[PDB]
Amino acid sequence: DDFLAENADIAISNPADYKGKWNTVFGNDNPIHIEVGTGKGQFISGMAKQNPDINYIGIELFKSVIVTAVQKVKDSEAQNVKLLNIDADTLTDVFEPGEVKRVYLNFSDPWPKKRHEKRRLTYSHFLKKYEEVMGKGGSIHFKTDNRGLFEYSLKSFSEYGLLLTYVSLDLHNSNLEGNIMTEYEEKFSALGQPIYRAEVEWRT
Amino acid sequence: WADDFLAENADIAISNPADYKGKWNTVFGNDNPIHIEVGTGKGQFISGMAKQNPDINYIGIELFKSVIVTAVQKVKDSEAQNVKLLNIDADTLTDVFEPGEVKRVYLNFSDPWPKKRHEKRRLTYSHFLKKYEEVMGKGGSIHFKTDNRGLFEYSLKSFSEYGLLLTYVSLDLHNSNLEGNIMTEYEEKFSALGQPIYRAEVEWRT
Ligand SMILES: C[S@@+](CC[C@H](N)C(=O)[O-])C[C@H]1O[C@@H](n2cnc3c(N)ncnc32)[C@H](O)[C@@H]1O
Ligand SMILES: C[S@@+](CC[C@H](N)C(=O)[O-])C[C@H]1O[C@@H](n2cnc3c(N)ncnc32)[C@H](O)[C@@H]1O
Repeated sequence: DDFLAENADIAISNPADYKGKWNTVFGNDNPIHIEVGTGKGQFISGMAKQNPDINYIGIELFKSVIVTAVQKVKDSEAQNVKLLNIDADTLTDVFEPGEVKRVYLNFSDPWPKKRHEKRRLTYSHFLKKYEEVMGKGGSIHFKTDNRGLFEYSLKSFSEYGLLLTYVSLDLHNSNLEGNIMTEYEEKFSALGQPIYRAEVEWRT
Repeated sequence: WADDFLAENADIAISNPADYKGKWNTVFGNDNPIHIEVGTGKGQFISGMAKQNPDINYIGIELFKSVIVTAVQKVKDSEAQNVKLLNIDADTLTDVFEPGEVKRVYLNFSDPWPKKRHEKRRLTYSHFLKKYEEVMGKGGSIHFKTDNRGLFEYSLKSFSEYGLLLTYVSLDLHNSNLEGNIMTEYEEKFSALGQPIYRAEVEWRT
């Protein structure tokens, strides 16, 4: 509610208004990379610090957790990060085709039961939404430790016709140049459970 | 001594497979689907599958005659009549089968050839994928198990690049509910290691 209003510079209260004008909000034409399901915001803050020449937008359905995320963006003074308290279905209300250059998905809600397939952020509907905002010059960068979700996601990507250009089935034992760990990633890393990673892009 | 053993057991190990191209149903005495395995090895998998699925006809191919001898003996030891073995490489598959004659291709713990210059020796590289298409047409599938993370990672990208559809994927087969999974010789060793077994099913887009 009212700590968001106070930090309305980082947390945009009316994101529909900047559809086709996100460059003005950032004051440059640096590529815009979004994250769907930011959570506490460790990943978006690290990536912001690491890549000053990319503009980051985090979207999170819960205000309770997006609050922790604005604090992390306020704490590291990264000026290249904004946060939206919106649902993934409103993405098309907020972005014109080609305005987004890349979509990050990090440890998304698995919804493992068949009947809840359409809640999964890798389901074809959400894939179409990412296409609408990237056109076909986009990519999706996905990591999770959930075996069921990754295996579902691989099938989903394949079914939609996306091209798999990167896949790790044990990310921590793969050569990552500057992979920023998410909150979830740091917990599961200790476990020895493998972290799954895919890059998919639209076929030219 | 391998050549002579194969000669005495020519009923199971077909010495001239090109001669049966388009007529494999006559060799089996039925129109049951023919599933093939490229890289049979010692033949545990194909013997188990034969015995489990008497309504499927199985053909194993193995380049090494050293190991295909062990495979003949396992096929002889289990009196499965729905299995033949060919001592041929994967390139020769088109000389042996007409399009659609093969319904399914099994790949089991194939040589990983990890270095970039050896990509073309990998049984999931686009050239071999083209060969499987030639013998299955576009109503086939490829059933693939391996313990090698590098090879599975590469294979997923290869399948995707060729335009195949991924319809099943397990990243931990032994902790997945698989009904009638037949372990290969290599698979049984790795099952006891906590090492995960990777499985994909991939089919042609229609
Ligand atoms: C399990 S948490 C992972 C958080 C963070 N990415 C990490 O890896 O540490 C997944 C997040 O996705 C968010 N989420 C799920 N569906 C969403 C949607 N449609 N729109 C926005 N956020 C969503 C959830 O609220 C939750 O915060
Ligand atoms: C890892 S070894 C044995 C694996 C065995 N199938 C298993 O899973 O237990 C794979 C086998 O495939 C054979 N092979 C390799 N390329 C082949 C080809 N083009 N045609 C037939 N067999 C081949 C190798 O010689 C080797 O015996």
